[PDB]
Amino acid sequence: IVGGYTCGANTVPYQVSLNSGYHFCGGSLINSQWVVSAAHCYKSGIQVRLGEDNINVVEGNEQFISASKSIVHPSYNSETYNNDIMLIKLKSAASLNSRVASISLPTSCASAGTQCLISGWGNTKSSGTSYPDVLKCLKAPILSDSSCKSASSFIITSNMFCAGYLEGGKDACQGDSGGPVVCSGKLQGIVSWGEGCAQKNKPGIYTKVCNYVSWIKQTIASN
Ligand SMILES: N=C(N)NCCC[C@@H](NS(=O)(=O)Cc1ccccc1)C(=O)NCC(=O)NCc1ccc(C(=N)N)cc1
Ligand SMILES: [Ca+2]
Repeated sequence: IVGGYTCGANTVPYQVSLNSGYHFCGGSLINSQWVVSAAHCYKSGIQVRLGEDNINVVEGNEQFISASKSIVHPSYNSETYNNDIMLIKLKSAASLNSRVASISLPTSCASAGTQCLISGWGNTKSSGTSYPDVLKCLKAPILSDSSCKSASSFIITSNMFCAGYLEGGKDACQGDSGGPVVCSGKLQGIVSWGEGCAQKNKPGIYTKVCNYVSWIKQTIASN
């Protein structure tokens, strides 16, 4: 997250860290046994880390649980990032508490202008590199699709939306991948892509979760 702020320990209790020997992606806890992340975060041997603030210190509220199954969206396309969503089932159910909590799926899509919260442990600089140890947060509005589309030479599909700032300075970044965009208590977005970070005319592109609720519910019911 570039241009955000320190969230505060466990103030984003659905935020998870995906770890394969080191943090590599974010994700969102949607019930005690399931996490939503990005398909581009797919990796063999994922451990889900719940209740994290400082990802380099055991602070006392963590649950580490190995994935039993990863399910990348059937139609994920790695060249366009269309359908950039993945479900991860935990080997055992997380113990839900005030610091480890699930976030609701949306029932309707969110409208441009709505305020959302984006969070993660990704790069905090638009140029250069600094990876934070504690969770960072950014309040950011959903943008018009048209402006979203003008901002890129790459395809923006109906499964994507833009959120953030065209004037730069505030954005998600590498390492935030797979993490939540939560708007009015609903998981509306997943950190997907963007050209650099926090650059002028290159806001963030997010997977449009409201399009996937039937898939998420059916998959969870059958697995
Ligand atoms: N097919 C498309 N759409 N290609 C455009 C996006 C590719 C890539 N963008 S990028 O970070 O590497 C920027 C870039 C690098 C070299 C040359 C030009 C631009 C990218 O975003 N790849 C996936 C990735 O890196 N995701 C992590 C991520 C998370 C958040 C942001 C953000 N700014 N909000 C960006 C990237
Ligand atoms: Ca920790």
